[PDB]
Amino acid sequence: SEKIRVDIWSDIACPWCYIGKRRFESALGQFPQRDQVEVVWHSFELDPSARPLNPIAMRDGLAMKYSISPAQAQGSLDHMTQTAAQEGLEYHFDRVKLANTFLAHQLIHYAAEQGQGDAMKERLLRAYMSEGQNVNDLDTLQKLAAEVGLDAGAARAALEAGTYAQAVRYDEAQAQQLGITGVPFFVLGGKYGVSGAQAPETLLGALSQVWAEQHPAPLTMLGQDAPAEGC
Repeated sequence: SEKIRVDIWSDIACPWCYIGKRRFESALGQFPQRDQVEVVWHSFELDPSARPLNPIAMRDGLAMKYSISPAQAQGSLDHMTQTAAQEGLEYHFDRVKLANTFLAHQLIHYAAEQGQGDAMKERLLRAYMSEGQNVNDLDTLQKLAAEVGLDAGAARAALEAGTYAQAVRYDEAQAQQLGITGVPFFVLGGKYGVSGAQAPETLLGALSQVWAEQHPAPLTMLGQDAPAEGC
């Protein structure tokens, strides 16, 4: 259709996803046919059974998850912080609120129907990673929606009603069916997979490949046209 679809699975709570988003955006900016690219965000939860708000420090949450020392958990946080800084991202992990992200993914689904999925995903990533906001908190979500330019009242109502809950679950089931067990995860043209926060060069190469495959060089035609059948 001369369009390239890029489906990206991601969690708001995953620091590699925000890094991955920037790296993809860098690829996209270098891609000549970038206007033909359609980006769709899909919901993914690192921990769908996470309590509404877990009060512990992100470092301790990480140390528990990966069974490591606090010093090593910190080293890991520091690595992600340094890496993010290279993408123009200023993380503040010391302020992170370890919230269940189900309602936040629902908001992105709401936003997407208004054509603002990416701006909503972006806002929520910054709120979580940099601004110490609780993305499980309805007032907070309502505020973030407003800042994205959405109908704040209607967004809140959609959230309170659970309108997009089942769509989020379907996104997550679709990831499982695809063998997607980690994020960020990129799907291009519904055909190619790219796992993790890959370099811009890798993602640019993927876009180019798919574009090239969907635009073979014209054939040189030989002879007359003989009996054939079309649609």
